[PDB]
Amino acid sequence: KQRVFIAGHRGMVGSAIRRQLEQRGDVELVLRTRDELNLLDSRAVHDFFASERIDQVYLAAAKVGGIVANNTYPADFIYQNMMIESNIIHAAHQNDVNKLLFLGSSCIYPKLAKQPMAESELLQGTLEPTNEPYAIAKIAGIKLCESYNRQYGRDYRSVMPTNLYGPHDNFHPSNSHVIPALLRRFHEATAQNAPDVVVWGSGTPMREFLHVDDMAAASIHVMELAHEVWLENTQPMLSHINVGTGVDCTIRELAQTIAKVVGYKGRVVFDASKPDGTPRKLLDVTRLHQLGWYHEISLEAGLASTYQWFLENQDRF
Amino acid sequence: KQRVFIAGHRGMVGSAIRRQLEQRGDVELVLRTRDELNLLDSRAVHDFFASERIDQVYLAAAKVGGIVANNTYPADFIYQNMMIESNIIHAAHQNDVNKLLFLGSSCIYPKLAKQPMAESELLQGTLEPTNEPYAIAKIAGIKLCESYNRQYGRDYRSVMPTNLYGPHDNFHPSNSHVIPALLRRFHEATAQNAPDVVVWGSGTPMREFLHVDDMAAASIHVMELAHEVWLENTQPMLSHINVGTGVDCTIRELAQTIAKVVGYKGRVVFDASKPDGTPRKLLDVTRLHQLGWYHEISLEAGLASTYQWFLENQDRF
Repeated sequence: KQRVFIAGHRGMVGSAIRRQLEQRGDVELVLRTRDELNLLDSRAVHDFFASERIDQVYLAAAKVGGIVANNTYPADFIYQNMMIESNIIHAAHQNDVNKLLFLGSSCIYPKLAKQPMAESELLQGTLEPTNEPYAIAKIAGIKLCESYNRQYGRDYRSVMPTNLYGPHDNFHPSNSHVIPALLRRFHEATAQNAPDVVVWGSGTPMREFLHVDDMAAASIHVMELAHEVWLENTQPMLSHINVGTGVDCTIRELAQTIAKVVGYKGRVVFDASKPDGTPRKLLDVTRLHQLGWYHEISLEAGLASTYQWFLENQDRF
Repeated sequence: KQRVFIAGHRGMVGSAIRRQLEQRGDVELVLRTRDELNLLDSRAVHDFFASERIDQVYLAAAKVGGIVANNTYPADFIYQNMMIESNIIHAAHQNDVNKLLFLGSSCIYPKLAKQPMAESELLQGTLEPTNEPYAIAKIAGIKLCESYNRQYGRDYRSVMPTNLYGPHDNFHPSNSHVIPALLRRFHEATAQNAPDVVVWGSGTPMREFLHVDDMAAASIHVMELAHEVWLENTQPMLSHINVGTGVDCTIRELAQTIAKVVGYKGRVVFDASKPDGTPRKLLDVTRLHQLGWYHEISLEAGLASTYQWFLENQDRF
């Protein structure tokens, strides 16, 4: 019986992975809360790996946030993510944990990358200023994995998800991510019977979204693949795997779909006097598809279930 | 009286900085050996900064090595450099040390960068595979500095040196750096009266070299510049300063000059059946020159004094 440690099991991705592994008896979960185990503490992390008998590690713990948070606390974002990555990855190796899955982010890609973005786009150009500190920490996480694989013959894999959404997301008013921000605004506009909802921009830019449960499924899939199969579809120094739908849709289509899901009858208005971001941004998921994994949750379906979750948990935001 | 901590004062660059600061009484040096203070230990480093009263920090400690070492121990190179950087930079901030100088490397630049390489070439393309792990750690070091400067209003500066040489370099046979490797080979070839010395390649590629004492001088200069002057010549997210001569010379000229300095009378032969590296590689030192610093040690002069040092210390290699 495989003993699995999911670091950061209370976060959005961590909890999604936990939900799916809990639904099988060939796995026994070892979980620690931030209060029980301080991930920034090297000694604490090493002590934990020495005391427990871990077979696999899902490194889902991270200091994440929106546009405001990343620009307001840059030092906390780079430092904490670097320490969490280093502590877990090194302690794991020191205690013979051969399997590990590192969950990265989509922010690691160059601001002006070629679309769709293949894995080889990594480090090909300058990063988005807003995400620079966080992105550098994530890239260092991937390179730590590759370096331990090369030097010690470890099996430390990594996956880079596109924009995620789903239950346990940050629905607070402070969150800048488009899906939870719009679900919240359309909900209140519907409740207050507001004539319209104005969204900044033209609505033309294209984005890719993946439900967190599909993310968890792909993660576990990649983690459980045969080592020879994984090696065959990656390179030692270009080992990460993009996880997404490969399907893009305009912000206009997204907003309009959220309005429908929530039952909003007012008007959705795009203020084109405000600037748009990059025109298009999506991942090339060829590598993932060749590994035999395809997403199941469609946008409309994922937004409907996510909204349902928000309804039963709104007294938390 | 300024209390200065030079991390890694026994290394090549650390010791060069120490030699120059020791020659002035307006500075009091706080030094710890690797045995006295384990830089990889967070608690130890924080305890040190809490107990001592540091005003400035020269972060010259690093896990460095040649071509063989970087490809053989990639995990040790990325992990150790990341921990040393994170520990010192964070402990410094936690204990109110407002001034810090981070010594990077030239390896951080893209393999196919535009020549000469300006600071803005950082993160513009893929890294040299051999140096990838070490380079990622160094870049993370620069971004930590920038992030603490942005978030906490710190004054954490950084300098990226070109190829260095001088006393306390690694003259062991295992070292791949061209200057110490060639000084050693020409010395023995001269002693053994060998008819010739064969060097791989055509001798046409161009490289830049800086004596470690000039490096130390530039470092202290940049560290001591007025904050307003430094801010005026850098950007918050592009804050590093290239340190070098801006002068390049062929490997052929370098080899030929070393032969002369050592008194070798045989023939220097370049085997063109072996591949060369990139044709040219040197730093754009415009930013440094505008800050009013210019190197003093010329190549011939620097090699002669470095050889002299090697002679008086050969019973160590």
